Amino acid sequence: PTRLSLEAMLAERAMVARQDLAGLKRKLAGADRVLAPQSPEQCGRESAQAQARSVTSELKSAVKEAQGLEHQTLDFLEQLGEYPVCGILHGDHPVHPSGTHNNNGKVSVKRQFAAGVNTSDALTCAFRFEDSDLVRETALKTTYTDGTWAGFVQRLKMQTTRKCVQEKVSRKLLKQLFPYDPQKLVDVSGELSELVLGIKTNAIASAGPPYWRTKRDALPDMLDCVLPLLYDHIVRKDLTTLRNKHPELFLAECKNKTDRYEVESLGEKTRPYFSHPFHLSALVSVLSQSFSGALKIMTEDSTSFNAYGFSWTNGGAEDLAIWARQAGEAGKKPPRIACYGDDTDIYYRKDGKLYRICPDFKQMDGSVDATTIEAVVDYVVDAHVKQYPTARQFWEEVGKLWVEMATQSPFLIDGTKVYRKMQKDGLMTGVVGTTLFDTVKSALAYNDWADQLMFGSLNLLEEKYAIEFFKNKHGLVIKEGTWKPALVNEDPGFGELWTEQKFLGLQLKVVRRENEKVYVPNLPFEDWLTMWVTPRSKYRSKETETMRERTLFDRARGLLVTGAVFDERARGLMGAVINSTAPEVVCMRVQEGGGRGAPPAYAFLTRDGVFEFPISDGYPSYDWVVSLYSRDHPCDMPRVFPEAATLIASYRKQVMDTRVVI
Amino acid sequence: PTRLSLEAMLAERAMVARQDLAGLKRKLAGADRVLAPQSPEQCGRESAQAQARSVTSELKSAVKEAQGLEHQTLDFLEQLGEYPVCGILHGDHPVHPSGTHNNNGKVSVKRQFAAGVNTSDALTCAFRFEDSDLVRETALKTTYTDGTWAGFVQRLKMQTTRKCVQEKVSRKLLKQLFPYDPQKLVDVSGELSELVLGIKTNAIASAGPPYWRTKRDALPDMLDCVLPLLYDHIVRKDLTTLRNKHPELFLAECKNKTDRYEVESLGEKTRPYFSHPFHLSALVSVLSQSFSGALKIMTEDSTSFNAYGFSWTNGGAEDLAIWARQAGEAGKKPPRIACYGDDTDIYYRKDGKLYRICPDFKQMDGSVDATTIEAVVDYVVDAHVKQYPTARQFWEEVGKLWVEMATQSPFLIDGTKVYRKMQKDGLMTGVVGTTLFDTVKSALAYNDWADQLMFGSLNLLEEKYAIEFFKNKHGLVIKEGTWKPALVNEDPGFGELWTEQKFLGLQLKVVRRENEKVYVPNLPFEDWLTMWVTPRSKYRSKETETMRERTLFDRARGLLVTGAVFDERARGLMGAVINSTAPEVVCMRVQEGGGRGAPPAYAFLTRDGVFEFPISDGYPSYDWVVSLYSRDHPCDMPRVFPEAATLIASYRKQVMDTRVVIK
Ligand SMILES: [Lu+3]
Ligand SMILES: [Lu+3]
Repeated sequence: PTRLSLEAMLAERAMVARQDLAGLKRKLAGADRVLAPQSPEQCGRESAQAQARSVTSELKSAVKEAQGLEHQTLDFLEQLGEYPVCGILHGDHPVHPSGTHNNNGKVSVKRQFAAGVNTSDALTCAFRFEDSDLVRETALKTTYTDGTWAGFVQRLKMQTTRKCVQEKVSRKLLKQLFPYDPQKLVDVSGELSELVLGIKTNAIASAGPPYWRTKRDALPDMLDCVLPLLYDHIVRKDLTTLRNKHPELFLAECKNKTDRYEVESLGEKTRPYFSHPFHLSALVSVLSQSFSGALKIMTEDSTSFNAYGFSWTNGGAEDLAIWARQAGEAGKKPPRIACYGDDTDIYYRKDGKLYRICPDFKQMDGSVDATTIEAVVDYVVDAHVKQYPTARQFWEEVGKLWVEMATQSPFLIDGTKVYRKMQKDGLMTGVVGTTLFDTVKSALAYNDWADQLMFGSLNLLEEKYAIEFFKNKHGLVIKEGTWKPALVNEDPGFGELWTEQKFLGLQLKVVRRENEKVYVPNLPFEDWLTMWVTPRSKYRSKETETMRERTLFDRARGLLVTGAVFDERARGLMGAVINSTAPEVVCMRVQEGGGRGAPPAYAFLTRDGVFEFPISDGYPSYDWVVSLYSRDHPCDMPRVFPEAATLIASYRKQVMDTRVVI
Repeated sequence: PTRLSLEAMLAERAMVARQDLAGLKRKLAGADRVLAPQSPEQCGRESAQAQARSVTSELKSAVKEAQGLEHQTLDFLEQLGEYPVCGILHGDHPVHPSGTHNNNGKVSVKRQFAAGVNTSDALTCAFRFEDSDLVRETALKTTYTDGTWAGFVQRLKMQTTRKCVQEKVSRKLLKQLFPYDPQKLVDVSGELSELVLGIKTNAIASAGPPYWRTKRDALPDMLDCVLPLLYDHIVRKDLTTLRNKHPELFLAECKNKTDRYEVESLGEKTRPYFSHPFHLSALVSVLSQSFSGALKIMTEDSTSFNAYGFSWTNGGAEDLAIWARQAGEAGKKPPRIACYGDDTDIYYRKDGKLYRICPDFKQMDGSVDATTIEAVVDYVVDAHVKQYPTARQFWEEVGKLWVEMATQSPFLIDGTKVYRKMQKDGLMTGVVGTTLFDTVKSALAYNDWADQLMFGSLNLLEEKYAIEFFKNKHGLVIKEGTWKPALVNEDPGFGELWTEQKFLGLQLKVVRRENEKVYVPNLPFEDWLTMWVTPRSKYRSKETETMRERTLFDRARGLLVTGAVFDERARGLMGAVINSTAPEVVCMRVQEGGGRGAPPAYAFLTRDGVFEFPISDGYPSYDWVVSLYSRDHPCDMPRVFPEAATLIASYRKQVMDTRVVIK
């Protein structure tokens, strides 16, 4: 009687079983568990939480004080009038949801500066498996918060009133610094709906005005209502009429970015970003995302300054080293320069010796000139149009909107007053293409820096003159103390570092796989600990104690994969967290990661950004994590409970050989 | 940002949308619907419902009375004692559940003859769109019931006490009549757990004793405890010890089969079958299923008598015709004989003209001799051992268990008394390989029938001498009136039939597609109508009104695919049901068919029985069904609501050309 195989029955049985924790607990009672390397227990649960709770209160006290500070006035921004709420309807309901973002018919919004900080669950784990003096110091240094009004306004002022230097950039120069594969460019000559449906974005992210919902809840309304309307006005050159009738259709929202902030500067620093209308962002994302997918990176073309698209896993970390060594003698041969937004990696040789530099830009978004922004939008639009000339007219018009969004969009801050930057200079952070805009601006400066080296200006290898140079000739602010070129260990031994410097937030280290060197990311334990005790997520009301224990497990796997596994103390910490996780929590059915578990928070592991754990009940072992960064990857992810898929099915392994003699 | 494409978001949005009937009805309020050809409404909703209940009540009354009849005694079966309940444990529970099949320590089981019949749902639809006199007359003829104590004991006695004729069969003849492909044989040389986990079965089916639960709920106990225990006593040749300590591990249960039955013969016909212990049936299923997966069929090898594995779709119906035409002159050239269980199709030529014969056996299981059973088991075991000799002894030991289960396997009927068939002859229906055993028995007989035609015995073409032949030489009972050779239409025109005869329960018919001929299955409206108004499912109170209405939709698609679409009246009745189905029910999310919808009941559409609909919200059109039975590229299944996927996600696509000139 055929229907469903026995193996399928067991599988179907297990899937049902791991949805019942209480039952899952009994099924894994005496199950052979594989413990991961962990740190020894330092104190009990009670003390660990009490100490962790004490730190959190002291952090809220600091945040509370800073948030009480008076903030500067917004008289540095052009003040437009008040915008009326969009009366557009999508059949039965209005595109602008009634009862939200409305003040007597005028569009409104309210900035959120909460006192709440973190969950402190991860902090309890730290106090439990590490020295307290070290844990408390690290925890009190940084915190996850909404920031402060004072820091928000001050930071907004800085990136909207800075004197910029217009760049001398041409298509010839951009084709040289940022080469791409025309064949990888998306066919923009196709129908618009298909193109837009192809762009990727965060479903939870705000749709901006006039939707005031998630991009998921507002997707339909913008797709067969707002988009069509926008399109018809674009082709008829009648954008101005649509702007006057529905001002909110082009309104942006200036927001304070909740993030990890230094506690001793919460009152003078809170990064602002701009959230544009879904239909505008999604439309340009057709070009922006198309172009990034065609862009060659530093390790694919040694003439390219582009690091935007670089990833560590799959030999990627080794690629950096192999490419970095191509650096020539300062003054005689060209250096190696990789640009990834505000982040940059510089290599040069002095007397044959390889040196590395990892400078920081002090809020370079306020240094991005309109000439560079507009020259990039042209480079992108011209690239597509040069490939599919049948649609030149339309996308050139889109480039105009793209430039407006990046520099001169009207936005709300707090309340009902609408604002706008006095000057076109300065990049409005958050706009589609922010990473590219920063990269090109950064690359053009360093490309100039390289040219000066050839004249023999080897004094530009020094912080003093470097800082002076980037400020006068490019208007970029190199943070003092970040220009410290270090001698590079070109052939690291087992366990040795490339340099103690960072790129994309990580160090380059060499480890032993099996008689072979593997290049992998690494960080000091203090840095791993800082990220751990400072999860980017505030206390949610309905997050049960179970889903909370699972978050520790998933965050622990993530950090290990990012490189925490290559540090002793950090490895042990995540190891202690994983081993202290209940069996039913390790083998439960999770939703994140397509059921395979939430992926690492780090965004530069794979170029497509998509990292997926093999199984949800597996722990990151040293041999498995190394295989992610090696060019081979001949390794499966080990299970915390070997022989668990059977136990969940209420049966156990048993070999019954049919070859036996009777 | 970048988490997932917008196209993906609409997909997720569409997924949750098809899980809310209220919202789903709302979105599909004024959507465009492609209506299937239907019969006009014959009478109102209340009137159709009134006539339906009245009929089902008659059928209940008929079944209730038939169940009150007295049945014969079980004196014809060997009288064994009582078996003790198996007190084997798994950890937190015993293999034999507490307070279930137990009577003061002794194994027990009660036979179920309830007076529940049908549901009246499909029948109400029939009265609504069809002739009252026809629907009434058709529905009153048969019902889906448990049967009766009388017909159950009668049919059991007949198949357990018939005088059989031992077949002269050898491995040589079996290779000649049943050729297979050694490469397609499962490597039973490596491990048992992996092999046993390879066999497929019904999860809702009883695991038998001592589990007394569904195979799904007893699987863990069977695999992790009982099976390993059985293995040890097999390798040590100590099965006689395990029998005398845990008799229930070898005990079977004789059950009455709930099914469609003729009402006027409820007291005479209720087919019995045997359900062996899970660990046994699964163990032998390894060899059985492996062999049928490697078996050649008539249309793949002319010398083969095998029809076990034949399917209709994908040119199957035309394959049968192309194979049948090869039949030679009776006496001179060999005929064309295909055997599938007790069902058999025969073709021969008399003065050039082709004739077809579709005879019926009377409970063939009672006629299956023990020698044929042994010969078949040895044939299957030898085939696997010839391929993988490194495990010969083990599976040969299994062949011993296989033969036992098919003949001398002890069993319970009702109460607590253990019975057994006194003779090794007669096949215990239900045993793994029942289809194969019947097929081989039928082939050995017809193969001999074929040889007699060569000896000049052309009188065996006549029913009078055919019946006498199968009886005297093979103990096979040909049901009188079923041996009636019909002149075959070798090249049927558009809309014409192969013959009015049935094979595998369907007729062979030729239909038109543009200009080419297509061979497809077919039945009279009366036969489609009988299957429709007689669903093989009893009334279940824990089944909502939405579930019932969805089932009408599914069964309507299933019959159309099976061939109801090629009958004008049947096509119209099924179309009426589909069109009368609520949009929220059509585009609803279903669980059956892996989310694609419940597959057709007919299990001879494809070789592996699995027919999967492309979509759950589509309807079987004439064009789509025909492409299923043809050999080339089945068309896309037409959606009931062509604008469905869009309207669900609250989306309406609008062409925006990027290649447009700007003002
Ligand atoms: Lu200390
Ligand atoms: Lu009439």
